[PDB]
Amino acid sequence: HSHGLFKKLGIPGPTPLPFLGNILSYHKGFCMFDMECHKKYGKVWGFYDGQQPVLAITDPDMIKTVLVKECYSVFTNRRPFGPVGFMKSAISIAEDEEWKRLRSLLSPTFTSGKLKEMVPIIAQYGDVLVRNLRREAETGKPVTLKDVFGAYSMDVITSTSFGVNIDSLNNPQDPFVENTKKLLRFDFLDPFFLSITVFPFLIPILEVLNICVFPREVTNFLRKSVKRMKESRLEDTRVDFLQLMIDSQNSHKALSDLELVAQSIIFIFAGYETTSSVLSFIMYELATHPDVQQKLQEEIDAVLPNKAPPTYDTVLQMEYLDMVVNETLRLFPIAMRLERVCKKDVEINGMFIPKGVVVMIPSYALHRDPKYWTEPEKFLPERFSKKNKDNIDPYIYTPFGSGPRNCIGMRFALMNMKLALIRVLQNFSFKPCKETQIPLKLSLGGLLQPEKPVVLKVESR
Ligand code: HEM
Ligand SMILES: O=C(Cc1ccccc1Cl)Nc1cc(C(F)(F)F)ccc1-n1ccnc1
Repeated sequence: HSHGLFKKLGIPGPTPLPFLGNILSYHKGFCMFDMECHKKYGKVWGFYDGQQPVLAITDPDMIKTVLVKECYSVFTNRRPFGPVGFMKSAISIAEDEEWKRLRSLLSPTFTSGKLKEMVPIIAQYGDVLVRNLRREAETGKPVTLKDVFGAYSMDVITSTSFGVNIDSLNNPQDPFVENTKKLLRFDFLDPFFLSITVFPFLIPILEVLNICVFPREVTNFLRKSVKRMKESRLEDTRVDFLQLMIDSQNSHKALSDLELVAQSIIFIFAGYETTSSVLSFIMYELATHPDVQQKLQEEIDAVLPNKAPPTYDTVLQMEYLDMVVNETLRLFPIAMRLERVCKKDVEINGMFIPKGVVVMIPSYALHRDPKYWTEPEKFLPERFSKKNKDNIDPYIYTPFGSGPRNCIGMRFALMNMKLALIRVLQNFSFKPCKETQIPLKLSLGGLLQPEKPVVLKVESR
């Protein structure tokens, strides 16, 4: 019924099929589909996810208008993605006045001052990582980076969100470690999410059946655990994401007990695989380019002599490490996309955007577009050198998004990732094993993950 919207506005795009739109074009994934449409349609094109029209914009000025300028007025919320249950109070899922209240009451939790107080806690499990890394290195066999980084990210999440101190690699039995290990990213091209994308009318049916997109067993366990910790913390009468929220609940509007639980889980969901996935991507690019690995290891030793422990100020000093992280995020933006919902009829940069249309920014396509990048398929971390760090457009390179709805944990994630990278590199060096796919291929699903898990030879330095 709504498949003729983009034709009447003179907007190019793939011709849609009845009842499906262009979901069949997802056979290569969102990343490949967006890049092909960028080459075959220019700067602005459109497509349909079932009956939902999606407009893709690549003009940096338009991206600025959608994400920053007209964010509060028009482009405020993301598209609904399925039955959420009580998790509708999550900040990433909240909409309109609920989101603005929640972000205002949660912004101080991610301050630079509070982050400097969280560095020592994250540093403790960096030493835990190298201990398990040494045993894996002494074996003489290749090591999958997803598991060692997942154990590290899980350890950081448990100690930052709560007061739980666990070695996940050697103790995969605590209830925190078990349930949280199932908090993986959403494959939006799997049979379930594909079915709800074509059948959005089934989302309310799933909600009334108490069928939540998140595992119900994990959510109920975590909610009860917070209730146990909230009472136990009172009996003990701190640097915790929970404690910072508790210190805000007692002193816009207030924050509810169920809201605090919902935001606590979303932090785990936002950090478990995302941190580990980027860490695996970073180490793979260092192994195949040892010149970058050598210079980064030399820079780490210069700022931190004699294998010194990292500090908040020292992490921000290391420049080449920031270049490695940024360039890897350019090649692999694990979000792959940025989406906003147009809540009203509006014209942006001389273009009419009707209400209800989802506006999408192809982060992966822009990050590998030749117009803004030279040899985009190569791992050249020098693109972000201080002299060359200004030529890049901040709205073509959006790994953490932009505007008031960007990643609220960008500073925490960058510090957590960099703290791990300093410790592992100054003690270990990584070489490509035989099982490593030198031309590593990306998965064809809804996740920006490699086709095969990255395996790399590891040795003591
Ligand atoms: C490597 C790790 C991470 C990456 C690459 C990443 C990237 C992103 C991206 C691309 C967005 C979308 C922003 C946009 O729509 O404009 C986002 C949103 C968000 N992220 Fe992250 N993120 C990471 C980790 C985290 C962590 C660990 C937390 C929590 C402690 C977090 C909290 C959030 C929140 C709350 C939002 C939604 C903000 C809003 O709705 O106002 N992120 N992130
Ligand atoms: O916004 C993203 C985009 C993204 C970012 C990185 C990797 C993959 C992806 Cl797809 N994901 C996300 C979604 C939700 C929810 F509840 F709406 F489903 C909650 C939290 C996050 N999140 C992840 C990282 N930081 C925040």
